[PDB]
Amino acid sequence: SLAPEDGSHRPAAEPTPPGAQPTAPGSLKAPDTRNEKLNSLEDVRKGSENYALTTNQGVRIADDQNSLRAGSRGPTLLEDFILREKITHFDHERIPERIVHARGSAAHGYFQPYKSLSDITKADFLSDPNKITPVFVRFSTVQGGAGSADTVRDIRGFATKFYTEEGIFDLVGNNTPIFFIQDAHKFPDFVHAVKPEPHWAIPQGQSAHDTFWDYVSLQPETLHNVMWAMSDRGIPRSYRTMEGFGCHTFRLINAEGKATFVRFHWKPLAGKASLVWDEAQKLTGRDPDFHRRELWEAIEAGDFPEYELGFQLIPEEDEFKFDFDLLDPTKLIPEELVPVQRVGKMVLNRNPDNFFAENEQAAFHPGHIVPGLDFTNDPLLQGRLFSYTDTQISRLGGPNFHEIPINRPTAPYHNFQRDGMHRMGIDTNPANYEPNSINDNWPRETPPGPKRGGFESYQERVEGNKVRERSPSFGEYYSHPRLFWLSQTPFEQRHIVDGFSFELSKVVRPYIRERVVDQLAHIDLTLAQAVAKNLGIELTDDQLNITPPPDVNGLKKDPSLSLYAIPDGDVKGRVVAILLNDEVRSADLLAILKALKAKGVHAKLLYSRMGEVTADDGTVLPIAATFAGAPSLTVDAVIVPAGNIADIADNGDANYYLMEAYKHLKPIALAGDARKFKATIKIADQGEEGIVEADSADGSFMDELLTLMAAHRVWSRIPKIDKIPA
Amino acid sequence: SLAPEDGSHRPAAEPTPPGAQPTAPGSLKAPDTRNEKLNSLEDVRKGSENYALTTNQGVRIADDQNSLRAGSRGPTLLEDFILREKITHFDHERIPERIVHARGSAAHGYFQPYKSLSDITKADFLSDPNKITPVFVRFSTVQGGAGSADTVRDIRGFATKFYTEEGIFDLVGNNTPIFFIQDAHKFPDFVHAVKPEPHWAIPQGQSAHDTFWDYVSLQPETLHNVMWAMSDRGIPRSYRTMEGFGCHTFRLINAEGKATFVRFHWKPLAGKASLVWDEAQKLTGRDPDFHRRELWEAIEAGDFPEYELGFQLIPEEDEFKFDFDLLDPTKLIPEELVPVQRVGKMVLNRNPDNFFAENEQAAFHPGHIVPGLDFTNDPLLQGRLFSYTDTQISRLGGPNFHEIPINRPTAPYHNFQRDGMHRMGIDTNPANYEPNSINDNWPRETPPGPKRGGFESYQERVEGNKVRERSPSFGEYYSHPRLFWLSQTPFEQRHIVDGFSFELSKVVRPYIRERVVDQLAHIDLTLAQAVAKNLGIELTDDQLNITPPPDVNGLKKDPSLSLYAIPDGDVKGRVVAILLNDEVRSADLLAILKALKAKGVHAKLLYSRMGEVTADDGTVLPIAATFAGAPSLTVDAVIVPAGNIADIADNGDANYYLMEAYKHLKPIALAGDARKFKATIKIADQGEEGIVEADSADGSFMDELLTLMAAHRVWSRIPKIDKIPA
Ligand code: HDE
Ligand code: HDD
Ligand SMILES: [S]
Ligand SMILES: [S]
Repeated sequence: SLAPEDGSHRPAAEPTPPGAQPTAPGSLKAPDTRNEKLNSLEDVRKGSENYALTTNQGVRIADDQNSLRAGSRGPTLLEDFILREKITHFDHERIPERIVHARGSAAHGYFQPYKSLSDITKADFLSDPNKITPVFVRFSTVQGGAGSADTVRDIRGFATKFYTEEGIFDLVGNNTPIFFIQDAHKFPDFVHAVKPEPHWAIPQGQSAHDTFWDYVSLQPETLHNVMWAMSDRGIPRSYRTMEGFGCHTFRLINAEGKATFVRFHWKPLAGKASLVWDEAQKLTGRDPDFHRRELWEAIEAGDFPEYELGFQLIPEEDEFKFDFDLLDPTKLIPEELVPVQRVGKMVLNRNPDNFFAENEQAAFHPGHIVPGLDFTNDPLLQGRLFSYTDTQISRLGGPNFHEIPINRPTAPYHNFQRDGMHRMGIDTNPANYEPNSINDNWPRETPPGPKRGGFESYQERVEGNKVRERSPSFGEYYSHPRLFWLSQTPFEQRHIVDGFSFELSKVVRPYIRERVVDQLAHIDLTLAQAVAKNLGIELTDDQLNITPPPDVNGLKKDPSLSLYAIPDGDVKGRVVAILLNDEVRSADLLAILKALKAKGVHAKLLYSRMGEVTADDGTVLPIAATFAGAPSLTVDAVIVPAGNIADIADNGDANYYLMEAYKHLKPIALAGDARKFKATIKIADQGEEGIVEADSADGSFMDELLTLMAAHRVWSRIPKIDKIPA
Repeated sequence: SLAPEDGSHRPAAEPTPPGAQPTAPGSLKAPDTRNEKLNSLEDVRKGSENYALTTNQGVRIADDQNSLRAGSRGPTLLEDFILREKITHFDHERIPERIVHARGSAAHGYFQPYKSLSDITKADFLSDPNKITPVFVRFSTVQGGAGSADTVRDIRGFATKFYTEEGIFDLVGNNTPIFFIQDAHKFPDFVHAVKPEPHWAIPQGQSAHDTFWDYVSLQPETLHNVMWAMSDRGIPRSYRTMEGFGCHTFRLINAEGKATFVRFHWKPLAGKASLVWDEAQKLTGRDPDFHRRELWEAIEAGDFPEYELGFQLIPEEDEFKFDFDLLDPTKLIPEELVPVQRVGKMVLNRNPDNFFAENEQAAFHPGHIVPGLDFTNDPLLQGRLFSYTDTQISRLGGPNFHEIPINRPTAPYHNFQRDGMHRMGIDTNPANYEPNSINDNWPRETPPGPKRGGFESYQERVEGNKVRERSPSFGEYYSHPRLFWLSQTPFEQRHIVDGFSFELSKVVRPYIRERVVDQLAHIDLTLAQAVAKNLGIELTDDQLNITPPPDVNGLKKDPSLSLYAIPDGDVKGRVVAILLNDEVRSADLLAILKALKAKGVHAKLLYSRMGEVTADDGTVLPIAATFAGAPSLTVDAVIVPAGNIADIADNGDANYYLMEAYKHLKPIALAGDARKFKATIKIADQGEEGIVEADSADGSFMDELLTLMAAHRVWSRIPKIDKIPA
C-alpha cells in the first residue's frame, strides 16, 4: 500500500472547480453521467483496482521490476517473454497523427432539438424534441502536430459525431464560415504552404512564414479566410467561446422530397471571446495545453460547454439571388440576408476515460450523412468526400475503423462486407453477397420513406461537359473580405492590422510582403495603408486609387461578423487571480470569494511560494500556485485584497503580474492599501475605466468588477498600454 | 505567378549570417560540400526547375487548379484520377512518430580520429587519422511530440550514425551521463510516468506533473538524472553548447582480443551553455523552433557544430574497483577518477534537403555496432538492444528500413534476406539460403581478425542462475545526486532548487511533493531545506537528522560536472540584438559591427517597424525584425547605439527588451545617449558589472562587451533581478 492513508490521492466523484482536485478519467470523476453511447462503451472499459498485474495473455507477473538474466549482473535472456511483450507494446504505441487538425481536445455529451423539423427534413435526430442524440465532439487547431500548442493563431476545427438511431452523422465544421480555397484539388497546395516548410520543418503552429503568404499573394481567393485568421477569431479564449460553422451549403430533404439548401451554425452559449496576440503567443509557452486543460476542467466543474445548432435555410428557387455563388466555400451568407433559425442545443458533459483510445482514434468525416440530409456541388465539399474515408486506411490501420469503439454506431449495422485488418465482428450469415437465396437475401435493402427508409440521393439535374474549370461565378475575391473588415469594431480592426503586420514581418523575402500589401489595397485602403506603415512600405499612387469592391447585396456591414460589436458576455466558468499577502484582510476575501462563487466565477489564490498564509483574523488560506507558476495569461481578471501589502509591494513577479494583466486589457481590482500598486501600472489618482478601486471589497466593488468581466476586456485601455514596458 | 525579376526569391549558395537570406535545402545552399554519404544519396535527390508537373505515373498535368466535373458548377467525377492520386498521397503523408525523442533536428557531417586507436580497438573508423567517416546526427528532446517545442526542460538526445567502411555504427547518446532507471523492463513505466497523463494527454514537453513526481518519489534510483534535469543542463542554449554521453559501459576489443571497458563522451567545441528557466519557458512560446532554427542557421553561416569524441577507459581487471557498479547506468564515472581521453573530431557542415525523408525517417539504434566494439551486461543497454529494431517495424513500415536512403550503409551489404514490404533491392543471387552449392555459397561468412573480419562476440564468462533480480551493487541511490549537487556553483545550485520548486508546485497532490522533499533530505539537507521552504513544507526532526550519503571514492566534488565552474566560452556563432533609432550614429555602428565580425558574432538589427531606417551618414539600414518580433530571448546580448534616442526612449517594447535581457542575465551595452535606458533597469551612475557604457562604441567598449559574452551570462547580477518587474 503506496496510496496515502488519508485517501487524498483520489479526486472526489462530484463536480469541483478548476484546481481543487486532481483531474481524472470521465467515468471515475462522474460515474452517474450517462448516455446511450457512453453506456454502449461499457463492454470495452477496463478497470484496475483489486486486479492482478498480467501479461496481455492473462499470465500473472511476479516481478515487474526486472528482466530475466543469467546471474543478477548477467546478460538478459531471450526467453524473457514478459519483458519482450511489455517492450513490444510500448515500441508500437504510436499511430500516424491526422494530416491536418492533429492537435485536438474532445468530450462526450448530448443533443436535443427544440422542435420537430419534419416539415423540412426527414432526419430522425431532428424529428422529435424528446429525442436525445449522444454526441462526441473534438475541437482542434489545423496546422500543428498532436504535440503542438493550443493558443496559436490558426483556424479551429469543431467536429461533432452524432450517434443517431438512423446512422452516424458527422458535422465536420470550423470556427469561421468559409475556407481559404475554392476547389479540393488545391487542398495539398494550400496545406503544404501553411505547414512547416519542407527543408527544415519550421515553423510549428504558425502561418507567419514565407510559403503561406507566397500562396496567399498568388491566390486571392484565400483572402477572406485570411482576414478571419488575422482577426482575434484566430486566437479564441476557449473552445467554449468561439462560433462553429459547417462551411458548405448542404441540403435538407423532407418526406415529400423537397430540398432546401442549408448552412450549419453553432452559437456558443457562453458567448464569443478571444485572447489578444501577445497574450496568446506567450501562453503557448507558459501553458501549451491551455485549451485542452480549460475544456476538461470546465466539464469537471459542471460548467458544461453548451452550443445552439442553427440553420441558414435557402429555398431551391433562391439559388441565384445573391451576388455570390451559394456553392463557393470562400463566401459567407450574411445573417442580415439569411438569418440563422435556432434548431436545438448540444451540451458536453463528460470527459473521456483514455485520450488515445477515444480522442486520438475517433474518425469524423462529412460524407457520414443520414437520410434527410444530402450534399451539393460545392467543389471543396465534393473532394472532402474522397479524403476522409481514404485517410483512415493508414491512420487507423485499415477499413474496420468503424469497429474502433468510439467510432461504432449505436444504430444497427449489417452488411456483406468482410475481413480487413483488425476484424472484430464475427459474421454468422451463410451469405457474404447479395442477391442471395441461401439466407433469404438478408440483410435486405430498404426503400426510402418518411422514417427508417434507405438512403436515396436527391435527383439534382446535372448538365454540362466533362471539364476542369472554375465557375466564373466564383471569380470575385475582395467583397467578402471587405464586408468582414467593415463589420469589425475599431479595436478589432486594429488587431487585424496588427496580425497582418506581425505575420508579414516574419516573411523573409520582402517582395512577398509587398505583394500581400497590394492585395490588401484591393480590399480596403485604410487597412492597406496601416499594414503598409507597419512594414515601412509606401503605397503607390495606383494602389491609392484602386476602386474598392462592391457591397455584398447592398450590405455595408453585418454586425454578426464581429466578436464584440453586440455584447454577449457570460462570466460563469471564467477565473480570477487573487494575489495574496502574508496578512490578508479576511473581510475583503470573504466578500470577494462569495461574490465570485454566486456568479460561477472561479478563483485561484496566488502567492510567492506554495503552502499557506494566515489572514488578519487567523483564517488559514491555501495557496493554489505561485505568481510565476500561474501567470496572468491564464485568468480573466486580477483582484488584490488589502492587508500587509508591503509583503508583495516589492516582489517583481507580483508587480509584473499586474503589468501583464494590464497590457492584455484585463479588469483589475485593488482594495484598501492594494491601491499602492496603482503606481506600478501608472493609474491616475482619480482612477480610470477598467480599474476597480475602493477602501474595501464590499459595497459595489464586486459588482463593478463582474460588470467589467461580463464585457471581457477593457478595449478603451488600448492607447494607454502602447507605452507600457511589459 | 512568378519569381521577382531581381532574383531575390533565391538564397545565395554561399555561407551567410542568420537572417541574411531565406534558408534552403542543403544541396542548394552548399552544393560544393560533399562526403561519401551525401554523394550516395544522389540516386534519389529529385530537382524541379524546368521540369513539367506530372502525376506519380509520369503523366503531364494541364490544369492543377481544378477537379474534373460535369459542368463548371457540377459534381466532381470519379474518373478524376489526377485529383485522386494527389489527394491520396496527401491523405497518407504521416507516419508514426518515434515513441520517445519524437522532436529532433538533424544534419550531415564527418568524423575523423586524431590518431590510430589500434592498441585498444580494431574498429576501422578509429584506425587512421586520415580516414574520414561521414555521419548524420540527430539531436532531440525526449518526452514531447514531433510538433512540441525545443527549449523545454527535458533530457536531450544526441544520436550519431557513422557510415564506416565495416558497417553502420550508431552511437545513440543523451546530454547527461546517466539515465533515470536501472533495468529496461521499467522503461515503459518511467516513460509513461513522464509523458502526458493518459486521461487527458497533458502536459506536453514537461515533467512538471503528478505522475512523473509520483514515480520518482517511489523509485529513488531516478534521483541522479532528476538532479541533472532540474539543473540548467535541462535547458541548453543550443545543441552546439551541450555535452553528449553514451550512457553505458561498452567494450573496445583490439586485434589481440583484449577487452577494455569504455564510456563515450562528446565535448562541444563551442563550449557548455544553457538558458535560465523563465527565458527557456517563454521561448517555447515566442519560438517553439528555436534549437531547430539555430542549428540550421549555424550550419548555413559556417559556424559548423564541432564535437570532440572522448573515451573513459577502464581495464577489465578494474571492473570492481569503484564504489559503484560499472554496469549501473544511474551512476556516472567521475572524470577526476577516470579522465576522458580525446579521440577525434566531428564536424556537422550540411543541412539535409527534405526533413521528412532524411530526418523523420532516420533510424538509429545502439545495437548497430561494428567489429572492434562490443556490449556489456548493463541491464538497461541489454533491453535497448531489443527495442530499437522492433520499433522500426511499425514506425518505418517494415523490415526494409535500411533501404530508406538516409539509413543505407555506404559499406557493401549482401545476405540471404528477401522480400518484406516496399522491398527495393532486387536480388539476382540464385540462392536465398546457405549453405548452398548453387551459388558456390556466396555471399560467404568471414572469419574474425585484425581488420575486415566477421563479427564475433567477446567471450565474456557468464555464471549465475536464471533470475529476475536487481544486482545488490545497484542499490545505492543518493551518493551520485550528492556528488553532482556539491560540484555545482552557488548560482547553479539556486537554479536546481528553483527547478525542483517550480516543478513540485505543479504537482496537485501534496503528499507527492512531501515524499520528493523526503528524498531530497537523503541527498543534501541544504538542498532539501531550500526546496521545502518554497513549498511551505517544514522538515521533521528525523529528516534533519538523516546522515548524508558517502563521498564517491573520496571525492567531495568534481568540477567537470558543472556547466560553468571552469570557463570554456566561445562567442563565435553567438548573436547580438542592436536596437536601432531613426538616426543611428553610423560611427557607433561601424565599430560595433567591425568588432563583432572579428570574433564571428552575428547581429540582428531591430526597430519598432519593418522596412529601413537611414543612419546619420545616409547609410540605409534594413530592419531584420521588430522589438516584439525578435525578443531578447533569441539573442545573447543587446547593444543600443547612439543617435536619435528620443525616437525609442519611451517605446514600451524597447524598454521591455532591456528589462527582459537584464532579468535573464545577458550583457547589455549602451553608447552615448542610449545611457538614458540605465533608468529602466536601475543601474547606478558608477555603472555595474555586466552593463557596458561609454560616450561612444569604440575599441574598449566592444572589448568589454565581448569579454562579458565569452562568460555567457552575468551571474553576479542574480541578487538584483528579484526586484525587476519583467
Ligand atoms: C468545413 C470545415 C472544414 C473544411 C472546409 C475542411 N476541413 Fe478537413 N480534413 C481532411 C481533408 C480535407 C479536405 C480534402 C478539405 C477540402 C478539400 C478539407 N479538409 C477542408 C482530412 C485530411 O481527411 C482530415 C484529416 C484527418 C481526418 O480524419 O480527416 C481532416 C480533418 C478535419 C477536422 C478534424 C476532425 C477530427 O478528427 O477532429 C475538421 C474539423 C476538419 N477537417 C474541418 C474541415
Ligand atoms: C528499452 C527501452 C529504451 C531504453 C531503456 C532507452 N531507449 Fe533510447 N529509444 C528507445 C528505447 C529505449 C526507442 C523506443 O527504441 C526509441 C524511439 C524509437 C526509436 O527508434 O528508438 C529510442 C530513441 C532514442 C533516441 C533518439 C535517436 C533519434 O534521434 O532517432 C536517443 C538519443 C536515445 N533513445 C537515447 C537513449 C539514452 C541515452 C538512453 C539511456 C541509456 C536510452 N535511450 C534508453
Ligand atoms: S468550409
Ligand atoms: S544512459
